[PDB]
Amino acid sequence: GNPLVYLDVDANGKPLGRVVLELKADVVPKTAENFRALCTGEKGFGYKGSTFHRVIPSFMCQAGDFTNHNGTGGKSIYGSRFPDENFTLKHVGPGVLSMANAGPNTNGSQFFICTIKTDWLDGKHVVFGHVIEGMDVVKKIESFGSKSGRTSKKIVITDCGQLS
Repeated sequence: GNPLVYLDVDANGKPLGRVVLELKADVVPKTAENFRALCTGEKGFGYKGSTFHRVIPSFMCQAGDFTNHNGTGGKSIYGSRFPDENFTLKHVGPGVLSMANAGPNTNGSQFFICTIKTDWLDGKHVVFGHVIEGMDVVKKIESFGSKSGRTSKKIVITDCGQLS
């Protein structure tokens, strides 16, 4: 079946707990595969040690820039950027996992977890999974965001990987 992956998250160096994500490889295999491998780190790079650098309450929590840690960087397992696979899955509500981008066909490694329905992102961002467990952790992360996206605590993915 679809991969289950995890992110263990600290805030200011103390654990918040674990976010478990189902990756919809059946709908978006290339996008799911990229995220999966970045969680295990099997290509020699990935999310371990990186941050949630942009968090906006009542919107989303963004992470995945493991090269620049500021929203400008990241890379995929395929190369620096890869195409929008499809827009089949929609931003239906809290828990949606979707690719951040800088316009059409600029997926790299940055991703966001929604804390609300973000319907205006349908057809613009590739949705590729959702939160199975740990929405409480996501709400904690969300609570350390701001209007500008600037975080008030240092939010770090200390560990990540694949469960199944």
